[PDB]
Amino acid sequence: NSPHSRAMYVYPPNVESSPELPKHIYNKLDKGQIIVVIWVIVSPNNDKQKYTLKINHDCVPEQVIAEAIRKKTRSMLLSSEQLKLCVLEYQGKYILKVCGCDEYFLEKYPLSQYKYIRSCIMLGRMPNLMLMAKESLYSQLP
Ligand SMILES: *[C@H](CS(C)(=O)=O)[C@@H](C)NC(=O)C1(F)CCN(S(=O)(=O)c2ccc(Br)cc2-c2ccccc2Cl)CC1
Repeated sequence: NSPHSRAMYVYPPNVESSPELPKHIYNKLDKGQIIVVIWVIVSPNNDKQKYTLKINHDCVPEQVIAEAIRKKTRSMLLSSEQLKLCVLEYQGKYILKVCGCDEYFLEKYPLSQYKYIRSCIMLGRMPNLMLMAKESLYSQLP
């Protein structure tokens, strides 16, 4: 069984039944966009890095990663194309986990469809996601 299938079995997304947001919830956002907080502990140093993005609620976990790249990288003054290219090279190496929990964003559903994210919006809290390598997760697998 592929590491993908094992992940998918073990860490199934906890989601709402449909991707449609009720207005009462959509209207808590700024123009449909959610403010989220991406944590990373990377490389050899394992320093606590932290980016705060503002993204459409309906983005897919990987598009969230993409904005994570854009944010970290903005001081490189890269061109659109130099950037998008790199984003295409990198996006797929990593996934999102809820900080401290064992809840993963392993599914191309919209972010606000995930129950964690929807709960945050309701409670008016910022989601705290954690960015990590696919290899990292495949290694942790029972
Ligand atoms: C393209 C690379 S380049 C030098 O122009 O060819 C630019 C747009 N991207 C990056 O520099 C980047 F995508 C490389 C990968 N990460 S990372 O900081 O090296 C990183 C390594 C390991 C983990 Br686990 C997580 C991350 C990471 C940290 C912070 C934000 C996003 C990520 Cl994926 C980011 C930058």
